[PDB]
Amino acid sequence: MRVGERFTHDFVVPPHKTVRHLYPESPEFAEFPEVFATGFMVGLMEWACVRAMAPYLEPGEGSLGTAICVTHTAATPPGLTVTVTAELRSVEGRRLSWRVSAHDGVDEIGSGTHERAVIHLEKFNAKVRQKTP
Amino acid sequence: MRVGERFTHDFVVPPHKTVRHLYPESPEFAEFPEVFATGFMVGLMEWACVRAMAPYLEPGEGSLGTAICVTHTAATPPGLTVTVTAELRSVEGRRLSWRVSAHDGVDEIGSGTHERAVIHLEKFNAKVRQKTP
Repeated sequence: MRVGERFTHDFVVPPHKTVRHLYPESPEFAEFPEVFATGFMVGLMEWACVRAMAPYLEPGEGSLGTAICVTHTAATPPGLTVTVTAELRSVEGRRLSWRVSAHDGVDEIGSGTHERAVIHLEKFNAKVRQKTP
Repeated sequence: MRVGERFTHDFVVPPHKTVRHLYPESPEFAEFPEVFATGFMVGLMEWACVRAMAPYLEPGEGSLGTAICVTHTAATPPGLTVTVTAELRSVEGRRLSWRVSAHDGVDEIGSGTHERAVIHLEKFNAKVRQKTP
């Protein structure tokens, strides 16, 4: 995988990606503005990086997000398209670091870096299984 | 409120907070390990700071997250209890910074900082509706 290689992702924001929907179990969130949730924007940014890396993975390799550091600087009601751009900034063998940005066609909405680590799935899923109650 | 003040809350991770559930619509996520999603960890930390903040707002006032900078270094299967601590780091006018921290009773799972901005709800909402299609 090459440093400086870019992927963009477009996603039209539906009603069910707002703050209320990340945690429908939260009375505290239930009267928030109907805007695209930070945790969902995080998910969309991760997803772009998962897609860009996919065809570089060996069978039975997967990957996990190990860090997210971004601003969220404008709000987006449902119906606008959020475009996420991922650019790969470094690879360490196992460890990739992406610069991610997103806009919603109207404003720049957020900026930063996401990081992930390539894993061996079977033996990752063994180790998680050993802390599963 | 006071700088240094900590608020804590716990959350038994249910089966529906894993990666595949953050974006049910994503075929690329659909077969990921069954572990707690970063975007749901982000949300749960925001929720800690919303709760802490809530006694100090006037009516019609809210907050929105404007930055998150966190690592996620251990994976959490459903069943475990995720304890999240938010400690107030600063207040500058309508802006607050939190130190946020999470462990699942077994591992420390993530930490870092989170910034929020206090907003006037009626005003924000009316501006938001104006970029709505």
